[PDB]
Amino acid sequence: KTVVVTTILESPYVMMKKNHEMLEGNERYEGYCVDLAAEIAKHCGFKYKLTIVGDGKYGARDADTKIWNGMVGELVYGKADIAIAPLTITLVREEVIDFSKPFMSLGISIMIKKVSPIESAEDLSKQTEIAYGTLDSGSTKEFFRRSKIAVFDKMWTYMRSAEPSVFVRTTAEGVARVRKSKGKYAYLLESTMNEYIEQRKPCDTMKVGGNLDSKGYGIATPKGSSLGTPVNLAVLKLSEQGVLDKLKNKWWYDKGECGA
Amino acid sequence: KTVVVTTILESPYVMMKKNHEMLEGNERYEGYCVDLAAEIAKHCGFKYKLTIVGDGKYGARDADTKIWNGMVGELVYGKADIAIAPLTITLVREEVIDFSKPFMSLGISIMIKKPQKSKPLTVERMVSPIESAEDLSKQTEIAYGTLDSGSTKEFFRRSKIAVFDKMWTYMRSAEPSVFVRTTAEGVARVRKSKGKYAYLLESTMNEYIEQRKPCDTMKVGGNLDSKGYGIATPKGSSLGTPVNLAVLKLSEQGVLDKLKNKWWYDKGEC
Amino acid sequence: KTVVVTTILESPYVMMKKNHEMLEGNERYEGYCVDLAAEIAKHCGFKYKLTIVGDGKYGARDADTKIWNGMVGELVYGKADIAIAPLTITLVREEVIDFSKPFMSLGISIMIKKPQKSKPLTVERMVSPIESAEDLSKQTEIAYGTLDSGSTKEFFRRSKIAVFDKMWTYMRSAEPSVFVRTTAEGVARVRKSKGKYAYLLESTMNEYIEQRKPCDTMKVGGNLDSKGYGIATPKGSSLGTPVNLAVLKLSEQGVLDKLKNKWWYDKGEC
Amino acid sequence: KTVVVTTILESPYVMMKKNHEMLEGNERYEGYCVDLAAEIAKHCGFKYKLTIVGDGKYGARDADTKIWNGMVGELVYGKADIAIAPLTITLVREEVIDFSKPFMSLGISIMIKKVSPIESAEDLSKQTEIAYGTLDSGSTKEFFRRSKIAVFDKMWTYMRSAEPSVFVRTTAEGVARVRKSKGKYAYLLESTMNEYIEQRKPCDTMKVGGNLDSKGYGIATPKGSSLGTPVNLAVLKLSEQGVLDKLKNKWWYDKGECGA
Ligand SMILES: NS(=O)(=O)c1cc2c(cc1Cl)N[C@H]([C@H]1C[C@H]3C=C[C@@H]1C3)NS2(=O)=O
Ligand SMILES: NS(=O)(=O)c1cc2c(cc1Cl)N[C@H]([C@H]1C[C@H]3C=C[C@@H]1C3)NS2(=O)=O
Ligand SMILES: NS(=O)(=O)c1cc2c(cc1Cl)N[C@H]([C@H]1C[C@H]3C=C[C@@H]1C3)NS2(=O)=O
Ligand SMILES: NS(=O)(=O)c1cc2c(cc1Cl)N[C@H]([C@H]1C[C@H]3C=C[C@@H]1C3)NS2(=O)=O
Ligand SMILES: N[C@@H](CCC(=O)O)C(=O)O
Ligand SMILES: N[C@@H](CCC(=O)O)C(=O)O
Ligand SMILES: N[C@@H](CCC(=O)O)C(=O)O
Ligand SMILES: N[C@@H](CCC(=O)O)C(=O)O
Repeated sequence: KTVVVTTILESPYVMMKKNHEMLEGNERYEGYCVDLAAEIAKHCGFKYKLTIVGDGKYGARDADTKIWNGMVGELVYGKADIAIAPLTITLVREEVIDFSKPFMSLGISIMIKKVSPIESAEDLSKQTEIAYGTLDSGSTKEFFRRSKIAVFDKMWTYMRSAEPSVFVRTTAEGVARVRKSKGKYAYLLESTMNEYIEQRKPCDTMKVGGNLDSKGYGIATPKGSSLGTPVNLAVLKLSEQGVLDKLKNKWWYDKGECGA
Repeated sequence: KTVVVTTILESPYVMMKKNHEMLEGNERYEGYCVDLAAEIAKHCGFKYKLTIVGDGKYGARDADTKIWNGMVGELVYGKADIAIAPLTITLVREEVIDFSKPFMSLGISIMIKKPQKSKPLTVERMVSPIESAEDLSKQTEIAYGTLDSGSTKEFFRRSKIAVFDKMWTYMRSAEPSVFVRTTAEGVARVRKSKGKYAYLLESTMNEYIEQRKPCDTMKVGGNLDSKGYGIATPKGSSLGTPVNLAVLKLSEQGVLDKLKNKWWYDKGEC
Repeated sequence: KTVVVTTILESPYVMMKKNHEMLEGNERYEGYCVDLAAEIAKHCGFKYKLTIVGDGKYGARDADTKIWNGMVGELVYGKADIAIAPLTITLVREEVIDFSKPFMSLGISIMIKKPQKSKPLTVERMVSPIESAEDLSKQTEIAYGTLDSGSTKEFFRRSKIAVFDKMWTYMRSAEPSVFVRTTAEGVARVRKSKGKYAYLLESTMNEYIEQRKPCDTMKVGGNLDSKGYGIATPKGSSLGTPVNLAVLKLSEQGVLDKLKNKWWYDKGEC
Repeated sequence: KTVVVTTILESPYVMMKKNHEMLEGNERYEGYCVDLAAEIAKHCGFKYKLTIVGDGKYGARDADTKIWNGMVGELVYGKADIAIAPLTITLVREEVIDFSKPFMSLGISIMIKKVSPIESAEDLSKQTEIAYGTLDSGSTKEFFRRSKIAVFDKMWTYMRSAEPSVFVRTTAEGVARVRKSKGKYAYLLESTMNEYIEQRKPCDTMKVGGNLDSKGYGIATPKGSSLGTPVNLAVLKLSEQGVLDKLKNKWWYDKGECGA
């Protein structure tokens, strides 16, 4: 029996191969999530088929509709069996889907173009000269929306009352907006994506401040499924054996094309 | 019915209070873990009484008997209901007991005695003999050791990376014993061992000791791996889901961050 | 029964919101006074609707007709129940209407246009033409004025200190009118008047304007006196005691300084 | 009819002159509060008799007794008619006596022995090497006891669990303890007292940090007294005419016995 693996097109997690138009099947994708999925399948023993989620959204609940979109929606409704992707572990997701022990740690970073008049998030919040945005239907936007600290609440109040819309459709759009806004635009993305972007050509962006909090990426599976404990133990073995560290090193610092 | 919360005596998670000769109950102890238990009960209401393991061991397995001891040992054989203490999430433990999502992240580090200020324009710089685990593995002068019945001892026992394999091979036949029965014994052996002993321990404890008087020890290199701390619970329990959801609630609410900042860096001196 | 609250259009006390056209009710306005009224209602429960006085005057007793105008003017004749706005506690006002304890301290300052940086080793210095109120009184080049129907105009009218008496005597015979009908008119006269005009106004407004774009204005000297802002109430209304106790609660709970820090220094452009 | 005025032996508010053994009545006292009382009596038109409060207490409620002591207790129980003294306006006091509009602004300050390594209050809260205390039965200790902010609650928790007792009976004892503890002891006193102390021989103490809050000193009368509105209007007139400014200048800087 096949196993549908709903993923996202995120780099270096899943990529299009350099000659992917001559390849059909699982061979046409490469990345950290593909290698992770291969090791999960090898440890468990199931034949898997990588599929891309239909809408490039990780997943959230709509405004007064109670419908899950994206990969989480792909999982709740049974169209998907497992989600090996940069899926952030949260409360709202845990109430409807079950994660694994996180396989990669991360936080909320800040990305700007290359004196550093921003400093940490406090000085970022004090000044309205510089603009900043997040990814719609993500964990960072919902982190700010539900935040009860003063600084984060003021940040969220700014973000919702911004014209034109400051939220970006994809992280590629957000990075392009950081690059093309001559230092006026800032990005609140997950620190792992920030590092990968800051290590690649043309390498004109850099990360300031520490991460605002700390989270993890989990491997999702429908509630009550029989794939929960096996993938949990798979993640634990992969972390204890250094495989997860090795894959992050291969896909994050092995190439490392910039001067530093 | 009340539940028993098993906990180790380790700073700054749980330290016996100064005037604890006459306080009784949950008020005898203080630290990070007691605040975590307070917030856990605040999320979901339950009566809890703190307990400390008799052997004071974190948890591992006996050999040729296959017995769990320590905190995990008490949790396996029913004598505990929940272990709110810095218990590391591992493969062997996850099989027999359940874990919440980690409430704090960590990593194995190396502790050495802080070096002197090298005088030779008129600038003082830090000069250390160890900068990673590779050079600590190759050299045979500066000894090193771990905490008995911990997660790091098992980590080195079953690892396949060559440098960690050599480190374990050295540790297994070190006379006198390089292992320490407690965290404080290891740190004191570092302090008294005249810079001839390097201690392998979690980065949270290492940072905490580094930022407190007399602050003559420092953490070197980087973390050899990444792990976490969760609230354990025996297999087949009704507390697993409420505990995990409480962990997520506390993480998004930022209470864990405040607790760490106020028990690790806000009270630190020197 | 709901109470009506009289308030002036002043910054950062009550400013119409950016999208105030589509918003209606207490959501139209924002600033220090709005959330001060919010916390006042939270402490002692009542329903309130905000208003802005049609004359836009702070309140001063006219001659001949002996009629109060402005905020105090409408508060004398029962057109409001509580005035949450920067109303200055004076002698003439207190004998007619009641005040709470001051919720914010202030004092008369001088606003001048910020001079250009003096070129003269390679350091830039600031040389200002005014350093106190004495030199402002002596010279006859740099003109000065105040806000009509305010506490400052009365303060200079009623004072007996020799230097303040001279300042008032000069102000009364000033062609053209050195008096301004609003705070913004005075500050614009300062910014346009190319350093020939010095504005006398409260230090709270002066600091707030100094910290915003284009910050071409400077506050010189120290405070000429010391006064405060209280929540006014008509003489006889039972609201006076709850209002006073609410002021004390908010001050000791450290929220008045919080609102001041958030609306004055936190959003500091310059 | 005579008017009993309950004051407190505080400098420069009330002093015992220098040769008081040959003087009687109001003529054996000198200070800012004495001059203020003279101005009040002149404005209202009443003969007054200055009386030192029996115990050097400003006023508070006992622990689980609900009895007022000091000047506030002197007024509540009808033994006193008016209290011209450095009496801080608070919530608990306002519920039992009437305060006029404040006549002298002030706040909570820190004095230390003679750039400080602490300065602001957060640093003073972090470092436990250096001790600090307040005046018992005051408003500063009351301010810390009921404070709901994090830093001030931490300060109060430290202060109550201090051995030996860090609280002082008199501000004279507190200043002597700041001077005699070789820079190891800090003090939390009102800014006005701190300035008067720092402007006097031997000028060995200095004030650091900003004001923790801002308060005022009021003129107390018993609840429902006929002397409330007249003394209120007297304070307002005195402030509007510059008399309070002049008296503070006379008793705080006119002498100015220090090198600065
Ligand atoms: N260095 S890293 O970001 O690639 C990374 C991050 C993590 C790893 C392993 C690696 Cl290599 N394992 C942990 C897991 C291991 C056990 C303890 C926490 C979870 C369960 N999650 S993690 O702390 O998010
Ligand atoms: N800064 S810290 O060590 O107190 C800390 C550590 C961690 C936090 C949150 C904080 Cl504040 N969240 C994660 C949890 C939150 C959700 C995502 C990963 C797990 C489930 N565990 S963690 O990565 O171990
Ligand atoms: N920092 S500020 O100007 O917003 C400010 C100003 C003042 C505050 C409190 C604050 Cl936060 N409290 C006092 C009040 C408190 C008690 C003592 C004097 C009055 C009654 N009024 S005040 O001296 O005018
Ligand atoms: N400069 S000072 O401390 O001597 C000082 C302090 C103050 C003064 C007058 C002086 Cl001189 N008057 C005010 C009062 C006057 C009117 C406005 C606020 C109260 C009622 N109280 S105050 O703001 O606490
Ligand atoms: N991958 C994240 C969202 C991406 C982002 O926050 O930038 C998630 O699963 O929630
Ligand atoms: N925290 C570890 C113990 C520390 C160590 O072994 O270094 C555990 O859960 O076992
Ligand atoms: N607060 C002052 C207004 C400021 C001014 O008039 O200068 C008043 O009540 O009149
Ligand atoms: N004078 C203050 C107390 C003295 C002090 O706090 O230093 C009061 O009346 O509350």
